[PDB]
Amino acid sequence: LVHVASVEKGRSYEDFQKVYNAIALKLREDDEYDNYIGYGPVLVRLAWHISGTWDKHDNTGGSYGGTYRFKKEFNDPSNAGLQNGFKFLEPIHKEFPWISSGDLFSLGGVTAVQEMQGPKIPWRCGRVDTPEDTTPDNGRLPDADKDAGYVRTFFQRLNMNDREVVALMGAHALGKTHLKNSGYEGPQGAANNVFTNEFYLNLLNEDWKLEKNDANNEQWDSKSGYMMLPTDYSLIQDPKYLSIVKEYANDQDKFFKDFSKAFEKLLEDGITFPKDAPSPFIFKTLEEQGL
Ligand code: HEM
Repeated sequence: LVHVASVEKGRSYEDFQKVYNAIALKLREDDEYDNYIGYGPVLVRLAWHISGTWDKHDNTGGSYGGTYRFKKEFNDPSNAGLQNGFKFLEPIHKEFPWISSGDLFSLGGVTAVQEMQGPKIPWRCGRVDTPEDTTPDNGRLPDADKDAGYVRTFFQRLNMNDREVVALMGAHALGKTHLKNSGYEGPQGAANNVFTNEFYLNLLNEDWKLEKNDANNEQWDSKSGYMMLPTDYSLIQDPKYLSIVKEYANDQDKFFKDFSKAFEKLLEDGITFPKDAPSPFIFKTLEEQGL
């Protein structure tokens, strides 16, 4: 399988910046969502879920085809709750119907991060919508009641090493779990929607307690009212993971750089970029545009 990146016919940077601006502006305006968390987190999660279905073995899945748009994918239990981000993007797509889905879902995650004050993530256009049959089967996304071994092994399928895994996980500082979606609940609330290295600090700083929740699942709850998934917690049980966690807890800049690189990578997995392809774009935030 070869997925070659094909620039939307006749569009340039400026055309892309506009879609970005539209998402951003809508993010600003719809701030009531999930009790004032906003849609940032869910968009980030959505961009990670359309991309984490990738299989470096056979090159199937990944962000390329925008297959989330189909029933199979769309109704994937691990995707429970992502429909809200989809609905959020829907009108934007309507406004800019020439953008591919894969491009849209992915751009939302980028805009979200940048608008939530995270680092700039270079982004590449060119994803192409594939047919319904290219939709990966369910079961490709990671479970949360596991440990480091599982995690390590899991991410390998996506070509991510240890530093990449830890950098990517710091996105867990955003939003929250919802009992109805995944069977986990918390923070005890409420929540975060600024991008920072907070995830690491919490993990190292709190006094976590293992407890079962209303869905009959275990989770690590802290006195401060926070929570961590077992898989989250696992980054401190593993010696290799732990030193990286510590590193990020100490240097937000380090964390931002690595996150940036890993995120782009995650979103570009499985795609082939012709030589003639335009470089990746770095979009300006609203604020940088004075909007
Ligand atoms: C071991 C790997 C992972 C597991 C098992 C995990 C699983 C989870 C779970 C169970 C949810 C909460 C869903 C809900 O109830 O709405 C969550 C939330 C979230 N995921 Fe992850 N995830 C992992 C990795 C990722 C990564 C790498 C990213 C992106 C960089 C990420 C981004 C987020 C965001 C931002 C939220 C909060 C969403 C919201 O507030 O609705 N997660 N993840």
